[PDB]
Amino acid sequence: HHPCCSNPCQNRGECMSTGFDQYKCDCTRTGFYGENCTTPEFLTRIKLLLKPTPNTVHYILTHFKGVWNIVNNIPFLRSLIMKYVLTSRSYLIDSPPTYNVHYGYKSWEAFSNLSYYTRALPPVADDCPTPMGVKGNKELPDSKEVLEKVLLRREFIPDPQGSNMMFAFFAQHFTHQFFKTDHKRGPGFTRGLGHGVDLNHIYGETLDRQHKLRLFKDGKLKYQVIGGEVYPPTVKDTQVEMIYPPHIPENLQFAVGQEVFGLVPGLMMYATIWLREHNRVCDILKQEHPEWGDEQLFQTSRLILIGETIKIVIEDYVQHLSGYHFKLKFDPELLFNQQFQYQNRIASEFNTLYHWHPLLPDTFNIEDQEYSFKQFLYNNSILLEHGLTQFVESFTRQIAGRVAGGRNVPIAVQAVAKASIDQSREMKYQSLNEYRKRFSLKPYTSFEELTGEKEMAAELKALYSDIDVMELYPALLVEKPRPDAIFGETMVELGAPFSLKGLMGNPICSPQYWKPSTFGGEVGFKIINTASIQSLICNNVKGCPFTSFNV
Amino acid sequence: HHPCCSNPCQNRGECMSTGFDQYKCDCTRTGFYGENCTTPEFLTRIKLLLKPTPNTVHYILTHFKGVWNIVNNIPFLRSLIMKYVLTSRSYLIDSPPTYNVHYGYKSWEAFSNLSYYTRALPPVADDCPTPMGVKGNKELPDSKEVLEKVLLRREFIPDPQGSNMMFAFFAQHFTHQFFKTDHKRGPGFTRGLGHGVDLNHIYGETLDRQHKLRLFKDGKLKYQVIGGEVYPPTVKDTQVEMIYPPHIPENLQFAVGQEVFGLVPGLMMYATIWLREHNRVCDILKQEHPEWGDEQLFQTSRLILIGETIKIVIEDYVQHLSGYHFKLKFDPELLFNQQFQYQNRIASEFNTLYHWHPLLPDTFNIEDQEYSFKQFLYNNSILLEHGLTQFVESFTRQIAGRVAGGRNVPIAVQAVAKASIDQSREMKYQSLNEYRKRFSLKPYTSFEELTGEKEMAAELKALYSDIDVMELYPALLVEKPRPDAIFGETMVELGAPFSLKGLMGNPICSPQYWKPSTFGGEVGFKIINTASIQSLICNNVKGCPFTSFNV
Ligand code: HEM
Ligand code: HEM
Ligand SMILES: *[C@@H]1O[C@H](CO)[C@@H](O[C@@H]2O[C@H](CO)[C@@H](O[C@H]3O[C@H](CO)[C@@H](O)[C@H](O)[C@@H]3O)[C@H](O)[C@H]2NC(C)=O)[C@H](O)[C@H]1NC(C)=O
Ligand SMILES: *[C@@H]1O[C@H](CO)[C@@H](O[C@@H]2O[C@H](CO)[C@@H](O)[C@H](O)[C@H]2NC(C)=O)[C@H](O)[C@H]1NC(C)=O
Ligand SMILES: *[C@@H]1O[C@H](CO)[C@@H](O[C@@H]2O[C@H](CO)[C@@H](O)[C@H](O)[C@H]2NC(C)=O)[C@H](O)[C@H]1NC(C)=O
Ligand SMILES: CCCCCCCCO[C@@H]1O[C@H](CO)[C@@H](O)[C@H](O)[C@H]1O
Ligand SMILES: CCCCCCCCO[C@@H]1O[C@H](CO)[C@@H](O)[C@H](O)[C@H]1O
Ligand SMILES: CCCCCCCCO[C@@H]1O[C@H](CO)[C@@H](O)[C@H](O)[C@H]1O
Ligand SMILES: CC(C)Cc1ccc([C@H](C)C(=O)O)cc1
Ligand SMILES: CC(C)Cc1ccc([C@H](C)C(=O)O)cc1
Ligand SMILES: *[C@@H]1O[C@H](CO)[C@@H](O)[C@H](O)[C@H]1NC(C)=O
Ligand SMILES: *[C@@H]1O[C@H](CO)[C@@H](O)[C@H](O)[C@H]1NC(C)=O
Ligand SMILES: *[C@@H]1O[C@H](CO)[C@@H](O)[C@H](O)[C@H]1NC(C)=O
Repeated sequence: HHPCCSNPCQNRGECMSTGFDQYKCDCTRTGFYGENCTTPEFLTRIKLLLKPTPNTVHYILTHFKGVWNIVNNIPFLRSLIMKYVLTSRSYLIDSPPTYNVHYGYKSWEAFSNLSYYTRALPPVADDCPTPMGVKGNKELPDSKEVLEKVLLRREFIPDPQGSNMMFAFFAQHFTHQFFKTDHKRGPGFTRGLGHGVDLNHIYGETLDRQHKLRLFKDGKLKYQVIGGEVYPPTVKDTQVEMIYPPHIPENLQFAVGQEVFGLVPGLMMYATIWLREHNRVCDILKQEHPEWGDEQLFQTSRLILIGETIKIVIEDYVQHLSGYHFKLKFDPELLFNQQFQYQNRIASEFNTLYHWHPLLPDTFNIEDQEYSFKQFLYNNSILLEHGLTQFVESFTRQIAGRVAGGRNVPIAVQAVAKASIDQSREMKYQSLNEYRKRFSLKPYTSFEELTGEKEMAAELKALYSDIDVMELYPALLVEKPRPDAIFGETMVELGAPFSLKGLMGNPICSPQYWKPSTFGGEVGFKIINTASIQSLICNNVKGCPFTSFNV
Repeated sequence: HHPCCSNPCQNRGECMSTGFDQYKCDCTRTGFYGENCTTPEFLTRIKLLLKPTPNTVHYILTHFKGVWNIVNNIPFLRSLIMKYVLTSRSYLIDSPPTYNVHYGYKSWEAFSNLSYYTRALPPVADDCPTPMGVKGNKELPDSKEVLEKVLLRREFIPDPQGSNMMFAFFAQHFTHQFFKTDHKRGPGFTRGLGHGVDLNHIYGETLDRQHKLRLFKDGKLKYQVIGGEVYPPTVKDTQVEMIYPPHIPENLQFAVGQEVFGLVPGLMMYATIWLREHNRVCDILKQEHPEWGDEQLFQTSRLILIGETIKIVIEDYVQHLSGYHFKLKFDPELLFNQQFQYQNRIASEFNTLYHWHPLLPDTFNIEDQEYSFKQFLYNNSILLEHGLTQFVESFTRQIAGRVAGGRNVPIAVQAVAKASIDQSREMKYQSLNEYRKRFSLKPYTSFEELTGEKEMAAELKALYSDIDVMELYPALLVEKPRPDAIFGETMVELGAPFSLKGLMGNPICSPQYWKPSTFGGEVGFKIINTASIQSLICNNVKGCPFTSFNV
């Protein structure tokens, strides 16, 4: 079998076979040397001595509110700290990208073929003696047994960080522009060839789709007006393909950039809000530029909404998730004197870790109604009946579920949780602890250390036998949360590098794009740099209801 | 008409309309301010005082051979200087890319759509009063008159730098992997979606083409043996499409990665040499890695040949062209402490400036034969008859034509030279002097200043009236050459940024790729770092004939 099956090289050293039964580790620029890249250079020894653990840094960031209150109000200091957050996180991501599901060695095919998700760790080779390499049993435990014993919800567990359904549906809407698995090809393939925040879930992945969604007047997107309210246009009107069951009324087959967004009314809620936002920005640019044509109005509005998106994701969405007293900043200028690649490739493991289905409540509570999953799915009538204003008021008030901590996946989506496990295995993912090492975390030494409790830990012990073959996805959902937090350590320390790299890697953040003229002047630039989740709702939802990502 | 038609903003500032007849310049990070970005900041003033002209620096690099001989032998100093050549040239290129033929403003369409060549300067807007904006006559001079008066060859003018036909066909073969215009769409469109040195001209642009060209044993490319010599396989054997006239017999339709390389036996000579090199490297890797399969052998050899290509282009090809006494270096490590983007988009203007057809001789002289263009084109019989050893010996001896200095386009390709002019206009290129300012050059103040003489200058004066509407492409070919040089100032100062950025921008030059394990270990790595045009010929051509890019 492959000599690298045991994953011998440490500290991001790379393993290469050098014969049928021999390997060599390439320790180049790891800060380590020796056969397995485990002997630290002098400087590396010193660095390791002084480095705080993630849990220590997390502590500091979530305490001393009074100090952070001062720090937040000193621009130079706030910039310094945000610059360090961006650079230190982004360093953990290979860019240009390297591995994918078919290539555990660098190749021009892996580099150039955008239909692959990339891989933060290479796949376990096909001929390895066990699923995780050489450790553990010949087969992993039955994925249904793992699902049922430690993932499925008994009683709803609320997010102690107070995340609401505005947050949950924003997470789903936002991420599904770059998590778009090409199931015809397999789980390691994506249909999101822009590999990031290009707003294809509003505008369409292809030019043909985009042009069917556009009005071709004033830069705007097509729309319909039902009961005096602006909604996306229909499938029949646009000839845009959408996923809908056969029984859906013609005028409820809303057509939007992302074909799956008819799945759930919470998605259609944001699709509608962003469509309105695009057309609003068109109106503003037309006022500013009476001389501009439709094409420039459309393109410049798209750039502005991309900037708005990144602004809101950092300063509202990630701010909320972080739990930090430090005030995050969206500021491309922070990187202009740093080394940083303005490109990104979406990682399979980023997709996996973002399967946050424990957020979902047992019912969807709008106004006085409590809808079941069966009532809520593919049902845009609910959106039309209550209206956007009521959707926002209700979802702002409704608490979402905790993601880490175990046993909180709604049984309505149990098949999704099982697929995340089955597809992880199909893509030959390395183990939880290999991923922890990859992101500078200490391997867990027991199941009880992983969960912080005894009962799930024992079920896991019996299923997996060795902590070193525990799987990434179920680990994320059973991991001991930070104190009163929605996530455990592995979720944040993997998620944050992927997230921030992906956000700042966008070309609009590069120096030649990050200028007023890119966005039609100071007016368009300011739309980006003053965007918030509250302003997005205030500008585009009748009555300007209050909103927030927390209850 | 468009308010920016006159190109009012200077020093890389960006022009935006602000009403039907007003404009605003965005001077962000130009080092200048004021209505047109022409007022220097203080630091800027100082820099402009200290900065030597391109002609001055060129003079320095091409004299003092004794001093350079010392510098070339001080590793530290060589590295310092080469590093500054790389960063200073690359800084001139927008990366991530910006404009293209359809977008004179930044847009997501222009950023994301890889079918476009990018544009170093935006197109002249469609409603401008004159072709170049507001200056000059309503129509540009007849391109047939420009061609005949100042471009077409009378007597053959040999290159004073002694470039040979090994050089001319290397330029053609190498560049035609990333200059591949998509004529179905138009001159501003490319079929080279890798936008760089990906060796698609050997391996094919698409995966389907690649797999038809591959043997699927030992990593190798398919081939045939003719008289004991290895040649590319045929179209019939591979089902790989090629462009050939109907009279070419089945046995002479060689199939290689680039569809057009059957056009000229000089291209097919390099196609054969590189095909042999791929299979040679496969043999080496297989010795080092008996445990490897065909796919990894194939992919690793491709990465090695990409490295060889960049190595040879810098240290042989560009070295020769430069005329410098300084010894250039291919060393990705020079950029590891620098700000640099490992990406590139091929510019239309890079394509245009590389139309180096004056290199071509009046006849192609192999052994004792002198082939006309009519006899040479599409004639792979010539290659089989003389063989590669004789091709190399003959092309190494045969001098190529001077490119700058006027009147040296071969009449056999007058239609190509006319097309370069006509297509530049179709793509709405800005004038020569706009491009000179874009690359930090002083505008020419007269046609005599451009040509360094009187006769051609007066013909151009009559044709164009105003030096500020002189076109880029014909100016390149009539420009006053550097002393005893193949090119004038504009060619080098535009060409060098595009070239070096494109070479170092390749992902194999990035830190996570530039490691021995990427290339199958130290033996694979050393193949890249010792590659040369002589070793390429020596290893793959019977008898190891001596070669170089000069006569
Ligand atoms: C009513 C709400 C939801 C339903 C019915 C639902 C259902 C599904 C289904 C059926 C899949 C396909 C999985 C497969 O078999 O391959 C999926 C994928 C996924 N879901 Fe959910 N989900 C919901 C909410 C959410 C939320 C709130 C998030 C938060 C981020 C989320 C994140 C994801 C991700 C990242 C994927 C992978 C997408 C891809 O690769 O294309 N989902 N979901
Ligand atoms: C016998 C030798 C050659 C012949 C017959 C030839 C002929 C042609 C022709 C017919 C075109 C297409 C022009 C059009 O778009 O209408 C072309 C394009 C071009 N040629 Fe040549 N040429 C030769 C040698 C060279 C050499 C030595 C170079 C050196 C750099 C060169 C550089 C180019 C470039 C860069 C293009 C544009 C390619 C593209 O846009 O796809 N050619 N040539
Ligand atoms: C990116 O990589 C994808 C995975 O390799 C690749 O998809 C694969 O494409 C090949 C070749 O086009 C398909 O194989 C085909 O060729 C044989 C002929 O011998 C047919 O019998 C097959 O049915 C098929 O037509 C694979 O089917 C396909 N694999 C998957 C999983 O989709 C993409 O083409 C690559 N993308 C680019 C842009 O290169
Ligand atoms: C490099 O790592 C390998 C593990 O992959 C080490 O070899 C193993 O060492 C353990 C105990 O240390 C033994 O139980 C195994 O039998 C060893 N495996 C093999 C294949 O020999 C190796 O010692 C490490 N090298 C260094 C220098 O620390
Ligand atoms: C990149 O841009 C070109 C130019 O617009 C696109 O080519 C057009 O495609 C549409 C349909 O998508 C056709 O109706 C046009 O005839 C095409 N025009 C030309 C000039 O080719 C191309 O599709 C775009 N590529 C991507 C991936 O979106
Ligand atoms: C007090 C907070 C100062 C800046 C906090 C940076 C937050 C992210 O810093 C992270 O800390 C981890 C553990 O030390 C490291 O492993 C990561 O590389 C680093 O990105
Ligand atoms: C020996 C001095 C170092 C060699 C010079 C680097 C080669 C390219 O130097 C060039 O010189 C031009 C004029 O100054 C500039 O306009 C270019 O931006 C710069 O790249
Ligand atoms: C070596 C003699 C040629 C130099 C004369 C300059 C060319 C101007 O003459 C042109 O030459 C073209 C090519 O033959 C012809 O097709 C045109 O009909 C002719 O006008
Ligand atoms: C977990 C990930 C998906 C979201 C996330 C959460 C926190 C952070 C902060 C700013 C950090 O970098 O520590 C970034 C991104
Ligand atoms: C003109 C271009 C196509 C070729 C070329 C010529 C010279 C140089 C040197 C290294 C420089 O930067 O001055 C680079 C590239
Ligand atoms: C769809 O929603 C409506 C309310 O708008 C509800 O009454 C109806 O029962 C739902 N449909 C299904 C199939 O549950
Ligand atoms: C700026 O450009 C215009 C031409 O567009 C010119 O008239 C003006 O004098 C220039 N300089 C200043 C300082 O405005
Ligand atoms: C092709 O070259 C051969 C020499 O190998 C020559 O005899 C023949 O005439 C040429 N063909 C044409 C059509 O010129």
